Amino acid sequence: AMGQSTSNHLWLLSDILGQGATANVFRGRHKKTGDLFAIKVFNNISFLRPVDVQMREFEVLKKLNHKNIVKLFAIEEETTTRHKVLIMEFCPCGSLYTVLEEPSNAYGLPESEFLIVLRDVVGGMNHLRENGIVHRDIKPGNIMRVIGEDGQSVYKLTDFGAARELGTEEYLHPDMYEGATVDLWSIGVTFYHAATGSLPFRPFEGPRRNKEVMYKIITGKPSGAISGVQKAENGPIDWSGDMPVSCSLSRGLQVLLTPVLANILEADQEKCWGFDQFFAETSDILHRMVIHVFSLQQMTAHKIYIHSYNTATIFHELVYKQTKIISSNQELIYEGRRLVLEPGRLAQHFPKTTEENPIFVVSREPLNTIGLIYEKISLPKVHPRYDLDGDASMAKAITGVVCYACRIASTLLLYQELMRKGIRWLIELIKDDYNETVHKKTEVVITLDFCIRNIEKTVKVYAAELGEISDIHTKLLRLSSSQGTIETSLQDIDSRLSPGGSLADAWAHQEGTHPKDRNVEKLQVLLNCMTEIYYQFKKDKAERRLAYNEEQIHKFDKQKLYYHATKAMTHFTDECVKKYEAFLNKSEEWIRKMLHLRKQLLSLTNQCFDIEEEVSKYQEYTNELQET
Amino acid sequence: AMGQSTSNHLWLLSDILGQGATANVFRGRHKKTGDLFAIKVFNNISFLRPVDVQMREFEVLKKLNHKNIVKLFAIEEETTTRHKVLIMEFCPCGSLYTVLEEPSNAYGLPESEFLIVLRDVVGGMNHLRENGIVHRDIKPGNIMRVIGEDGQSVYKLTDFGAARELGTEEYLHPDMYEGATVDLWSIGVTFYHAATGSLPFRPFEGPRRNKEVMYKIITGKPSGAISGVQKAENGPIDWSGDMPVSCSLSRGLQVLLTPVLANILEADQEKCWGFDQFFAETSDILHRMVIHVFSLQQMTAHKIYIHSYNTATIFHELVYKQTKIISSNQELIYEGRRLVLEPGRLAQHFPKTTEENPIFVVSREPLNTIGLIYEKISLPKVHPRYDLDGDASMAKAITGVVCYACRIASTLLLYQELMRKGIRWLIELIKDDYNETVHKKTEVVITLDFCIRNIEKTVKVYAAELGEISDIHTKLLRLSSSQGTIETSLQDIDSRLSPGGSLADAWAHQEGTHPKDRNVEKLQVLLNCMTEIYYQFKKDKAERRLAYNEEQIHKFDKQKLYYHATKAMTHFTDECVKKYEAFLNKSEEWIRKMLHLRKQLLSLTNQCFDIEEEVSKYQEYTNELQET
Ligand SMILES: O=C(NCC1=CC1)c1ccc2[nH]c(Nc3cc(CN4CCN(C(=O)CC(F)(F)F)CC4)ccn3)nc2c1
Ligand SMILES: O=C(NCC1=CC1)c1ccc2[nH]c(Nc3cc(CN4CCN(C(=O)CC(F)(F)F)CC4)ccn3)nc2c1
Repeated sequence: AMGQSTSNHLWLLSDILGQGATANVFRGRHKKTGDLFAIKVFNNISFLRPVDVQMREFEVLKKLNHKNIVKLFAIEEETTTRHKVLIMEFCPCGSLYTVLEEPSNAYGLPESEFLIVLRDVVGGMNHLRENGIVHRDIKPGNIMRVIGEDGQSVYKLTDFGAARELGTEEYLHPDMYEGATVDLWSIGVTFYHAATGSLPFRPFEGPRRNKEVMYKIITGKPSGAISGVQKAENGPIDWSGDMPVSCSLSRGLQVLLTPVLANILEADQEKCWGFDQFFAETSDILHRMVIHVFSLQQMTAHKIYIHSYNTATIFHELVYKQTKIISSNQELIYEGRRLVLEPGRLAQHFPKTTEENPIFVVSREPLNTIGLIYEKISLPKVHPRYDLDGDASMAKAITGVVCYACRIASTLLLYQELMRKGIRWLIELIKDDYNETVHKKTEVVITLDFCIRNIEKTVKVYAAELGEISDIHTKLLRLSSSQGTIETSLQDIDSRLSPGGSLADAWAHQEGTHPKDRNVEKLQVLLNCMTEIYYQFKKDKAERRLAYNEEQIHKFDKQKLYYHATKAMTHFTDECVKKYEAFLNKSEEWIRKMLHLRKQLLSLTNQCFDIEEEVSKYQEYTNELQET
Repeated sequence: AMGQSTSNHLWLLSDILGQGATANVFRGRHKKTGDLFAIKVFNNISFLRPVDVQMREFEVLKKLNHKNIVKLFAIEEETTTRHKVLIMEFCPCGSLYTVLEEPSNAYGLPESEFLIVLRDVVGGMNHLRENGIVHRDIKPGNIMRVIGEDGQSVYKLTDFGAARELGTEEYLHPDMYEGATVDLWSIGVTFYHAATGSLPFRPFEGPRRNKEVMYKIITGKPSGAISGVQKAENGPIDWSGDMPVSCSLSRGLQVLLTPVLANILEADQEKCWGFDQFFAETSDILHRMVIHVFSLQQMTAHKIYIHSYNTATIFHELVYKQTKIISSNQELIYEGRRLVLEPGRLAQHFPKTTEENPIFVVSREPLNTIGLIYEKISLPKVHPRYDLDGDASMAKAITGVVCYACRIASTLLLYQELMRKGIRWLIELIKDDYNETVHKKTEVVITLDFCIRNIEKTVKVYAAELGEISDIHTKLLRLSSSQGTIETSLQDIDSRLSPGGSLADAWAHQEGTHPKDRNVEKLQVLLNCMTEIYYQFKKDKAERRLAYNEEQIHKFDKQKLYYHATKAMTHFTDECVKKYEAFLNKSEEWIRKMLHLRKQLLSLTNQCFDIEEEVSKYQEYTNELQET
């Protein structure tokens, strides 16, 4: 139907993307080439119209080019309305706000995707700072996303510099709600929003006429608390200076992210960081590499963030901070074999590690099995009301919960599959410790056999001599007798290491769940049914009203949305969770029996060294008698 | 707009799925529940209308229920036209024909997906045979697909039994073109179509008035050839009794599939199988499990199909058929350690193996490095004609080629990453062979030291005796001297096994490509751009004509379709292929240097056994002298 146009570009008023106060962004094309661009047709531009100041201004933003900033190609004039149009690069993937709309990110972005957001935001914001222009309005809605040539997302900035001639209410600064601190505030609110999937400070009702509580929360700013939420109407505020349990981020990352957000979120410029302090600590986090470590003792996977130039001493220290294992007790296993790490080895030369192929950690000291620690979340109540707005928010909520449960279910299967490997390697690795003890026993056996034979031969060939021989003959029997006790007790350990020897890993190949069950795929099917319904309810909300036929379809599917969710949740707790807790219960059992056998094998091996020094004082005794 | 209806169901004439001769399939809903169903409204049903025969007939097909057969729920009558309507289950995923439309399957379905098709088709066709009804018209267009609760596809049959009151031209039987053999013919044409992505017998022009050549090809039926294609107009026919190189299937599967298709594709019922012979051999293939084996010698991955009750002897034989390695020369490695397999061990108890974590095979005998063998396919010419039909076929073709190149590029990266592991394990596994040779040397050293000491002591304490001692003293030096040669030559092997010792795997961590390069992700980006354009050209073909604006957009994108393809192909050959061939060239080098060191370590170890029997004839000689 009706559609605006320009000398070089044209678009339809239907194709609408963003609706701002001063302008509107449409999907447009170039009349000649046909490439897609973003058209910013300015609305209500008369009482200003500074064709002198804005001329050089937009020419300055024109040549401004960066990978983390939306490029402004040209400033043209509309054909009819003569409105000045900005031609920008079209960002096919929407904004960060669109990503947070996704239920998969209802409880926070994936850790990898979160690192992309943090890096691009800092790089773009730092590029704007070097030019002096201040933003203050940074929000996931004005942070666009594109797909780079390598497939990884790339985030860019755009809606800035409009405060010359003229923050979002949830991203406003306490003193600015009614200095460069106003910048970092919205940034921290944004970063918390990408990690948690929710806003830092939330009243019970929300941002409305009852948002009076909010201003008290923001002005409260207690200590280095990063969030504060009241769970009841006009009730107390639940404060916390740490991340929620539902956060999809790894524990190692939260330790580094918590201080950053705590120092940039407060009204006082006294303790608040500057752009240099912020850029210093943030870029420090980005430069670090990833170390994947699975602690068999606790059945917990860990991601330790270390710089590439650091040594293995700082590595053991950070591992202690997360696993609570003494640096001298941390023992590493990789690809079926143990790996010895020098205290001064750089992180650049570490082996290749992934979350599905990490470095296992075994400890001499007993440690409790913790397992995965996640937030148990149930389904919300589904009201029969036809409210399109309510059915849309209810769709995002109920689907995000199932996304989390499926995310946890995917993590539970990983822990079990990693456990089965870490055990299969350990039993074969401790078996190698048994193979070397046999070698050290044969050294004492060969030493025993020949040394005693010479002294038992010396009596057959060639009061005084008899007294010496007897004392020696007894001593040789003191050790050969204990040599027979160890010889048979090791066959008992070998009987334990043998299949069916009460230490086998057969239990682990039975109790838990396996990728053969396809429990994660089963949950993803129902989750797709719900996700399709969610994006459909968004489409019905945009229309504000539906026809009669569309009205009852919306109600039928809304009833199937509940049935899909319950069917998955039941399959999640009655199959995945229960079979995991049974695999974790029998996991403690085998740990006790393994550490017990490892303590026995230790002593029996050290006893071979205890008798190794005793046979060196006798083989060199009579055989080395002195005479002219 | 206009839309038919029924007592219990209603649908729009816009929502159309399949267009047949006797009926039309629409997307319909149930008036009460709102669940989706397939509506088969019969067109032109007057000169027949057997409400006596079809009544009991459709009631028989009603109760007919199977997992591999489209369920017929009810037979109702249209409101206005009074046409008899069939209510069937809606299959959301289309037909097998729709899957083959996808460029990813232009050269054949994935191996896993192919096994699903074969199993479901046989199960459904066997269920129809047990009821006596014959099909003859089996085609990927009448084989629907659904997604099961576990996420895996499920294929079902439908368009059968319509030959009572009344084969596709490309699926027709030679004698039926102008017995139960007419069945298996279309089945074989279907199975070849799913593996290759193309039809078995193809004239140059195609199925037209020049299809006269086709009938000569079908009636030719030379031997057990499964395909025959002329590459030039009215030219000779290129016959082949094997699968094409572009086939995505594994070599082990082709060996089993080739005889099946060859015996069911011929006009003669003399050599053609029956439904029992077909069901016997097919079900035999489905019952077998998968054994993933990566031969480091040839740098080739293999999938050996074996029944679970078979022994490791049949396993070595099949491995010999693919890798050409003698059963006694096949040596297995798994998870960093070698694994010894008893000749009678069942396949049920084999370790867990995947294509990304297989069982490596090393051989004593030298073998050439073959690498991946794939079909080099270039891009086709893009004509400037506006033909919507031509732009659609050209889109499927050019995108399928890039899908193949990206598939190969994904396989090349796997081979390299598997190679790096298989080498890192081997160097540490042969290092263990060096650790046990040190142990066997210390056994001869301890034997040497004490045995010679007793004879060098016997001369200090206690013509005839001197003659014996001297001959013994020399003999002890004959072995201790060679014991010094081996001792130092092993340190040279240890110098080779040490980092930088000319045998290190540092070259492999440099020459080839890595997942860090994200070369597969780079190709997938451009491949999505092309796939989106392809499905758009399908949409433009369905309209038969486009508006002026849609007309030039179709031409702009058609020009970008070529630029995307060339950009990927250049990045495929100039980055992925070249860096792979360089990794394969230096792969031969390290193989020669590894097998050379393995031959040295062998002899030096056997020499310790050669001197182990020499020191047993001397330590028991003088020390065991006889006297009263
Ligand atoms: O505000 C901006 N600058 C202000 C400044 C001072 C500087 C700005 C600038 C650049 C942008 N690039 C975009 N891309 C975008 C893309 C989508 C996704 N979407 C794209 C294609 N789809 C359609 O077209 C649908 C229809 F209806 F059109 F057919 C479907 C999905 C959604 C929202 N945005 N938004 C931008 C906003
Ligand atoms: O011939 C049959 N029986 C003959 C017999 C004697 C017995 C038969 C029987 C059952 C079937 N189930 C289907 N499903 C189906 C589904 C699609 C995919 N598709 C579905 C939903 N989409 C639309 O609806 C588009 C629109 F336009 F509708 F909005 C979009 C994509 C395409 C084709 N088919 N086909 C069937 C055919």
